[PDB]
Parts: sequence; structure tokens; C-alpha cells
Amino acid sequence: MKQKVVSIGDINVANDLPFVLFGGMNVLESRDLAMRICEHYVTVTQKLGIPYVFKASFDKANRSSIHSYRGPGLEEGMKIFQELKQTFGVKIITDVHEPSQAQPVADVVDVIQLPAFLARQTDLVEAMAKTGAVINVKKPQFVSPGQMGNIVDKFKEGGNEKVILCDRGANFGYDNLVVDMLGFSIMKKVSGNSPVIFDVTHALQCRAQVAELARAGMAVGLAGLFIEAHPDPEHAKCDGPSALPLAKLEPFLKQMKAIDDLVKGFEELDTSK
Amino acid sequence: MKQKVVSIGDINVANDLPFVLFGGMNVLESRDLAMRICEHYVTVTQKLGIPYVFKASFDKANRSSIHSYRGPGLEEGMKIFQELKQTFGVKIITDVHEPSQAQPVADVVDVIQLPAFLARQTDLVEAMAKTGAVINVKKPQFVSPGQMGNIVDKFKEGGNEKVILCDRGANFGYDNLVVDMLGFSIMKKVSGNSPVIFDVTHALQCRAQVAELARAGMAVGLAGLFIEAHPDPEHAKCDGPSALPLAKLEPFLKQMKAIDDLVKGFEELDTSK
Amino acid sequence: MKQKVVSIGDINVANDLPFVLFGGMNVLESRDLAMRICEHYVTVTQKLGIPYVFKASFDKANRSSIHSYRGPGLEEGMKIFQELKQTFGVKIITDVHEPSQAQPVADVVDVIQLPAFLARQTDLVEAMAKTGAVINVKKPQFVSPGQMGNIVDKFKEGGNEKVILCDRGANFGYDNLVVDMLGFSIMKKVSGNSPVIFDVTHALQCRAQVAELARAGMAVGLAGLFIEAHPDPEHAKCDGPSALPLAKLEPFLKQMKAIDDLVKGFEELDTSK
Amino acid sequence: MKQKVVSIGDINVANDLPFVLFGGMNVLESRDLAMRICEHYVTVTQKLGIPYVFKASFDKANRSSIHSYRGPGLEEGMKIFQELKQTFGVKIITDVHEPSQAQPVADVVDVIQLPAFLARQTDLVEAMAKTGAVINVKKPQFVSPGQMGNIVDKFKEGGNEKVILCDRGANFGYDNLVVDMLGFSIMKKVSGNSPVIFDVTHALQCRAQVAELARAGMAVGLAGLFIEAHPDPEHAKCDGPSALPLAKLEPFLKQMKAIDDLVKGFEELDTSK
Repeated sequence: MKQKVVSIGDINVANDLPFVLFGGMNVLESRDLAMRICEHYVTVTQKLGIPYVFKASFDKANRSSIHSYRGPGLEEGMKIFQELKQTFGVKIITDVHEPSQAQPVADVVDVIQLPAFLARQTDLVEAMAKTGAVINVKKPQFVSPGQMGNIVDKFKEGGNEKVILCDRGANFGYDNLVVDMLGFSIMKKVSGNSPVIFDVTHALQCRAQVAELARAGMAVGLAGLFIEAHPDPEHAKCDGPSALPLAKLEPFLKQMKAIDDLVKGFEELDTSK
Repeated sequence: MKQKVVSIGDINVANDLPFVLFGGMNVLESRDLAMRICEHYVTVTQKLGIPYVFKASFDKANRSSIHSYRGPGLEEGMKIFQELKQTFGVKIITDVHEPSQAQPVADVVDVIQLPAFLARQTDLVEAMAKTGAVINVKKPQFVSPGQMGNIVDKFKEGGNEKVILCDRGANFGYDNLVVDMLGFSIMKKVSGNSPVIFDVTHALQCRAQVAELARAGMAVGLAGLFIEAHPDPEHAKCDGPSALPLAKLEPFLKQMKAIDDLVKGFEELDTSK
Repeated sequence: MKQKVVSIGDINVANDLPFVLFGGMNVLESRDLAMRICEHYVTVTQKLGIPYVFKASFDKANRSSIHSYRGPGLEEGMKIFQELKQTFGVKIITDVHEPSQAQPVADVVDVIQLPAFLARQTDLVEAMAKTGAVINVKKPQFVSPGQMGNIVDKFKEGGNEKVILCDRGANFGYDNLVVDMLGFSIMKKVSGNSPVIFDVTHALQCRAQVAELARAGMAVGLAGLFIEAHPDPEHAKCDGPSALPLAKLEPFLKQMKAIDDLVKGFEELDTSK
Repeated sequence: MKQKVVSIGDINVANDLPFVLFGGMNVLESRDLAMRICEHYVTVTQKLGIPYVFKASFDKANRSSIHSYRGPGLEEGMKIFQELKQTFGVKIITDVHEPSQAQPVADVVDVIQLPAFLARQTDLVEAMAKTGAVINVKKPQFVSPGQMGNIVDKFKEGGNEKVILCDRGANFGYDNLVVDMLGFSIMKKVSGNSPVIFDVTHALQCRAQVAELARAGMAVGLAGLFIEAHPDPEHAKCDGPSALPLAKLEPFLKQMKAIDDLVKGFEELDTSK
């Protein structure tokens, strides 16, 4: 039962391989903050031997008001990914909402993300399947692990088979997320052993709890980990979804590699019988 | 505490008024089936004294595969609403996905629907607020009743205050919906007493159970009821979301008016103290 | 599909019959308050043509601290049921925890209640099946409607078939209950059409919301309704589980009979096909 | 923030200490199977350097029918714990239902367990607080982590402060459990840093999934792990709650110690700021 590998450049993402980091920041506030954030990742990733794909959003469609911070935009934003790639030479992942945005970005970046709310948007899977780029499918909180067969299948059809699944937790009554550790196996199984990644930040909201959560995730064994940081977490340890104090990256990423390695090399165990 | 009224033509939708029906069919399969479906509504509505707004979808973005039945389309579909309005003289409600579709439809139809998955899509609320049309906001299964303040507020901002809220149940573990009867009061309260409607069909999936559910809903007291029917329910009593056997409309709508009336005229009761 | 009837004296409890009230108070604080509470029920029940079974607890095992108000006790409590029966001539229902309490009470009272937490306690079902009394099984928040087959079956075995099921809601994430209106049909079906009753008070906790909830329940159509009141609801409209302001009984019970009747006589509808 | 330690003989149970195993079997089927089961534990525990407390139930009150296998019984069962202690010299933990059973067992055994369904039974906490024995409180699926303050407090009152908390998952819609990894921190915090243990077997039901689950649990860092095994898992890898194939103990317990150690020694990390 050998794992499907998804390769973002030299980067080999798979559930049996050493874990990839899709770290970064929520939005592209400024380049000035983008570059400083990307700095700490690349330095600490490269030091600690952790494959790295940078992540920031150029657009927002989940603002609370209309006359809020949309963000850079499709046009202004892609230049800031040009200027980061050359300066640091890392792979960039960003979310895409409108179908028309799909091709523009697949050129600029390496991994495109399918936001959870739009996971069941065939108009967007169609148009994002076209690009031929590596897809990150965020697993909707309101969709069960087994239902992720259909979204991978829809991608297959559109031609694109370079797909990652990202668990960002599941609705647990009102205004609460829980992470179903069992979900990861089910998403692997139903996905032709596609790479599963745990979006630990977006699986929190209602902390010190980033740590304990992401360990548990990694101890299952995953292809990668999706995290967001901030130098001063919007002030509160949580910029909307719970952002990690940038400073604490290394001693945290220490803990994750330590588990990912201890776990990834394990006399394959079958409690089945 | 007098209710906010939303008027679709002569039709006055409000939580204290006699209940409006937003009945119809899932997709516009053919006009031949559209018109026959619309027939039974108009005849039974008009007989039974139930304000009526017809509902069918022109587009689908919730297909399971890409090379599936998209449906009529934005262009072919709107003609079939022209040809229904003149022939039957009823108000048409349809869902809208892409932001560009918003203005085209607000002309053709009376009520536009904001699909649950895209409820947190500011690009679409913005563009749908513009039209100035009556909005039906489907309440996401993964969003709590109190959170519906923000979506009504976002609509206010964009200029549009002619907004209905539609409960289509809430995620209850994996692959299961429950309807929180308490939700209706909370959505009223937080919405400036906006009209709340119960999408009974879309709150089912995993029946004979359409009946018992929609009673319970109506006994709370609601502005309206959102239902879909079929002559032969795709064969199974459930065309995706659980469709009502068209024949059983009258003896069912009998039951709903009977509750809506008994309830709507009630020495206002305060169990608060 | 004629309903199983359960007869508490002259009182005929069944899902097709006019609805029975199992109204009352949480604990037997004093007789002085017991009798005053029982007064308002009997007067308003008898006025309004609503079969009535009084309910109060003699014991508590759900106190928050040990050195709290246990309540009257097995010995002191049963005398206060003697003194209520003679004075008012109504049927008394009380909960039972220890297996040894089962026989003592089945003599003193008419209906014994199986508390939710102990629903899966064979030692207690065995001993409560023995009595031959009418059982009220509270449906655990953590047990699904279909699982109520097994508890009715366990009762059958022990000899006792005079069993009512009481829905008191279901766990909905942390520290939250939801009532699944669909549950009532499933509990009927799996229970040999046993009488289902809705414990509206105990299905609330986290109100004005008693009203809207109990309507919805009744509009499904039920054998009965389980409620608790207080003259001054411990001060807050909610003595632990949300207690109804005693004064508002009539104008509330007005609303319930009005639905129970409108519903109970209904050209039986099959949305199944 | 040093951890509260609970000492079962020489055995020191605490969230910072190396993890204790509360392994064993569901019921005492026969001594012949009891002793063979206990054999494999003691051999593999002792080999692998894992503190061990054996667990089996003498009684069952969660049978599906009345005329089912009650089990050994309070009298016949305690002799089989005598005969295991002497032969193997390990600490025995068993569940207790009736209040009268509490003192008898606290003599025979080292750790008594408070079953989840009876966690809110003051009559049993009172009587189990008396014994002065080490308590294992199973955390009800229908009770949230923060609510575990009250049960520890109730134990304090009755005199007994030698209390362990055991997470056995939480209700996740109908007939489904999820384990909230975040729960462990909250139960620690609210419990005066009491020892938290993860009942991995009882957190499954609806497997190969025992493995992935218990890793995740341990990677959080816990005082101990509660598991049940069988030579031939009732035939299916799951004797009611999902039992572990006895043979696979070592290569599984290998994995758990490997995480417990890697985790337990960790430059304490604060993602809080």
C-alpha cells in the first residue's frame, strides 16, 4: 500500500515521506510584513530540514463587512509572490475563489488551494482542474472524510491528479470545531492514498493549544502541516483563525519534526487482526 | 415588537403575517416538466389561500461529477421564467452562484437566493446587494443562528435591506442534518425581526418525514416555507434533497395552513417570566 | 398502524389519543410549595380538558456538591404523594435511581421514570420491569432514537410492557442540547408504536423558548408533554433545567391543546410516495 | 505548573511522568482467559519499561438483554483478582456501579473506576469518595471537558483526592464518538493538574484505527493509556468497544512508549504568546 506522491518542484509530498510544511500568514498585509514573515520560515525550515512551501492569501471573500480589507488583489498580489520567489526561492501556495483567477495563479504559484466553502463548486474544480497545477483541497467542516472521494474524483475528471487534501476540522455543534484524528486514514483510503495535510490553525477558533493539537495530528502521520504565524498575533495569539507567535516557530517545528520522524519510520502496525 | 415585512410584489412576507410558500422543483429539467410542476402549485396555492412564489434552479454547482447535468444555463434558463410568469403570473425565486449572474436575474425574477456554501462570499453579497432585489439567504448548516446578524448587516451595507433568512438545518455529526427549532427565534432577534423561512426539503438527507418536520417548523410560527416537489420523486421520495410527491401537495399544504393560522393568531405568550 | 395505548388508571396515553400532560415541579422542596404547584395544574388541566399526571422528584443524584439538598428522601417523600393523591386525586410520576427503590414507589405512585443516565442500567430495568408499573424511559441525550428499541425490549423481557419513551433532546456539541423532531417517528416505529412524550423543560439549558419548542414538538403529534413549573422560577426563568413561570401555565397549555387537537385529527398523510 | 501525582502503590501516575498503562480485558469471561490475558501484559509491560495496572470488569450493567452474561459477580469476581495479584503482583482496576460495592472492592483492588453513565451520581461519588481509594473517573461522552471540575470537586468533598480522569471521547451526532485532543489540556487545567488518561478502546465504535488514535492521544502527552485486548477479538477486531488483538500489544506499546518519551521530555512550549 505505497503512497501517492505529489511533487511541487523538487518537493515530494506524500503520507510516508518526511512531512512538508505549508507555513505562512493569513493575508498579504504588506510586502514589508510578507518578506519578514517568509524570512523566519525559510531560515528555520532550512536549518531544521523541513521541506517548505510558503502560504499567504492575496484575496479575502470571508471579510465580516464589505468596506473591509479585501487585501492586495489578483493583480497587485501576484507581483509580491514574484518578488518573494526570487529573494527566497521557495514554493508559494494561495487560495482561489473566482473561476477566472485559476489560470493566472497556476502560472505565478506552484500550489493552488480550493477553499472549504467552495469545495462543492464544480465551476471552480473544472476551471482549477484545467491549470494542471497542484491542488490543495481544504476539507469542509460540514463534509465527512469519506465524502472526499467525490472531490478527488471530480479533479481526476478535469485532468488534474496532483491533489492534496487538508483537514481543517469538522463542525461540532454551534460555533465549534473538533478535529477527528480518525478522519486522516479515511481521507487517505478513499483518495487513492493522496497526501493528507492537517490545517492546525484553521481547526482552532471559539491558543497555547496549537502545540498539543498539531502533535496529535503528526503522531497519526501526515504528508504535511498547514500553519500561519504573525510577529505580534494581531495582538491576541489568534488573527481570526488562531495564528502562531512567529518567534515560537523553531521550538514548535522542533516538536513536529521530532514526531514526524519517530512516527514516519515505524514497523507498519495492523491492529485490524 | 412588530415584524419587518419584505414585499415581493403584492406579496407581504413577515413572521406575524400568514405564511408564504416558496414551493417548486430542484432544477429546470425541461419547461415541459417546469410548467406541469408550476401548474399544481398555482392551482393548490390559489385554492387554499397560500401566497405563492415559484422556485427552480437554472444552474447547478453542486453536481457530483463535472460532465453531469449543469442544467439550462444563465441564458436558456431565464426565458423559461419569462414563459412561466406570463402563463401563470407568479413570482419566481432562483439561486445565484457567480457575482456576474446577480444583475441579469434580479431583472428576470423577484427573489434571488444566496446559496448556503457562498453565504460568506462578500464578492457575491456585494454584487447581490447592488441589484436591490429581495434576497433569500440560505443559513449554512455550519453557521449558527446568531451568526446570521453579520450576513444581514453585510446586505444592509451594500444597500439591500429586502432580505429573508432560510434555515436548511445544521450539521449534526457526519453526513447528518438536524433542525434546531430554537434557531428561528435567534435568527428573528439578531436580524431586526427579518422574515425567517424553513427550507424543509434541504433540511432532510442521510421521506414520510417531510410532514412531521414542516409541521414542527410552522408551529414555531414562520414567514414562509421552502419546499420542492416532483410528480415521480426521481423514483425515490427524494431527488437528492428529499422531494415531496407532487400529488400530496394539497393534503400537505392543508396541514401547513391549518398550523400557520392556528399559530399566527395567538395571544402573544411570554414564558420569559 | 393503530397506536399502542398505555393506561395510567382511567388515563389512556397513546400517540393518536389527545395528549397527556406530565406537568409538575423538579424536586419536592416543601409540601407547602408541592400542594400550591399541584393546585394550579389540576385547576388549569381540569378547566382545559387535558389529562394530567403530576410529577415531582423525591430524590436527587444530580446535585453539583455532596452536602447539597438531596431532597425529601425515599421515606419522607412518599407520604407527600399520599397527602397529594387524596387532596387532589391525580396520578403521580417520580424518577427512581437505586434498584431497591423500584417496588416501594410502584405501590405509592402510578408512573415510575427511568432517568436518562441510568437508561442503560439492566440492574434497574430488571428491578423496574418487576414492579409491573407504567415506566417512563427518559431517552438519553447520548443515545439515538433507533437505539430505543433495545430499552423497550429489555422491559418486555422483565415482563413490563407498560412503557412510555420521553425525548429530552440530544447532545449537540459541548454543553448544548438540540431536539431532533424526526426522532419522535423513529422512537414510535422502533418501539411497537409505544407512546412518545416530549420533555420540553429538560431539552433546554446553556426561557421565552419553552413556548416555540413545545409547539414544534406537539405539531409532530405526541402522546404527551413533560413540563416543570415554579411560582418564581428559582428567580431566573430556569431552575436548573428551564422551569415555566407557573402563572403562564393556562395561556401556554391553551396553545398546546390547540395544536394537539388540530394535529391529532388529520387525514393521515403519507409523503412516502 | 508541576503536575499532581496519584500513586497506586509504587506506581506514580502524573501528566509529566512516563505514561502508565491501564491495559486488560472488558469482562472476566473465565480466570483461564483472565490469567492468559494478564500474562501477555505483564511480560510485555515489564520487558518494555511501562508501568502497568491490569483492568477487567467483574460486573456488567450495559448488557443489551437482561438474561445475558452479567459476568462473575461482586463475590465470585474478587477471588479472581486475589488469584491474579499473588500470581503476577500487578495493580488491579475495576468499575463499580452500586454504592454498596464501593468499600468491598477498594480493599480487594488498588484503583476503582467511576463509569461514565454514573459520573453524575452523588450517591456513588459519596460512597466511592469514602473508600479513600484511587478513583478513575470516566469522562461522559455527553459531558464537556470543563464540566470535569465539578466531579473532581465532589470527590475532594467526600475526602478522596486520589482521582484520575479518563477521556473516552464525546458524542458526535448520532451513534458516533469523536476524541477532542483539546479536551486533555482543559481537563488538566480545571482538575488542579490531575492525571488525564485516554481510554482509546471505548472512544471507538460505529479497528486498524486503535493505532492512529492512541498515537495522537499520547503526542498530546498524558498520564496514561486505557486499553483492552483479546487473543481472538470476539472474532471481530472489536468485542463491543473495539478490542486490540492481544498478539499486537508489544509492537503497539512499542509505538506508545516511543511517543510518550519523545513527548514527555520537551522544552516546555508556550504558543500562548
